[PDB]
Order: sequence, then C-alpha cells, then structure tokens
Amino acid sequence: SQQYLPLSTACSSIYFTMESLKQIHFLYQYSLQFFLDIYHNVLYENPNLKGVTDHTQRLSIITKDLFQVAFNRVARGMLHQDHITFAMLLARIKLKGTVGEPTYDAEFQHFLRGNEIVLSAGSTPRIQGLTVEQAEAVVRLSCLPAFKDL
Repeated sequence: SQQYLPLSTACSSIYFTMESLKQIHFLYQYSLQFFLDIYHNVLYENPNLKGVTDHTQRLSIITKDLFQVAFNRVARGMLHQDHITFAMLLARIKLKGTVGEPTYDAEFQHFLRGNEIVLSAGSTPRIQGLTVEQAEAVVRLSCLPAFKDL
C-alpha cells in the first residue's frame, strides 16, 4: 500500500484539479464519473501494459499513461490557451508526487505570487541594458536565496 500510495495521491490531485478547473472557464465542468472512466482506461485496456510483467515498471507505465490520458481527455475539452495551464498543473502534480526532488515551494511561490513584493522608490537601480520593468522584476527575483547575487 505504501508503494502504490503515490499513484493514488496523483489521482486524487488530478481529479480535484479538474473539479476546480471550473473557475478558469465556465465550460470546464467535469464529473467524478469522467475521472473514473479515465482511471479505468489507464488501468485496463491499456496497450502499453501488454507484455509487461514487472510490478515497478507496470507502476511507472500506469502513472505515465494516467497523466497522458488525463491531459488528452481534459485538454481536448478545453480551449487552446489553457492547454499549457493544465500541462503546468499536471507537471506540478507529478513534481509533488515524485521522490528525489525538492518540493521547490519557494520557487513556485515566487513564480505565482512574486509580484506581491513591496519595492520602495529608489531601491531599484537602473542597470545597464535593463528597462525599469526588467530591473524591477530583477530586484523582486533577487529576493530568493539562490538569486541574491543576480
């Protein structure tokens, strides 16, 4: 159960991402039954699983096709400009799921809510070859511990 748990966490995160997808656009309405159809299409009638016997490799194949099929079903029912948004959401879900990488909470926090940093007037020097918008963004992004020397 502990070995197979990350796949279940990925499934739950995927489903609730689709459920909350309705906020981006009124059209993106998805039900639990649709996600269960996706899940069963991943688990059964999956051509990639044919000829595979090892359990860990079967896990990897199942989770990879789970992400791929979820994207192929949901994005096809979505506008073009939101395909990349849903791909990012799936990528973040996998990054949380995977083991071996840092959670990178600070990087995504600055990627999303990075514009909510107060910059006092005169605290942004006009760097050579940089516009005021570019310099101001540079100053905001320099707040990161790995970006202080930028």
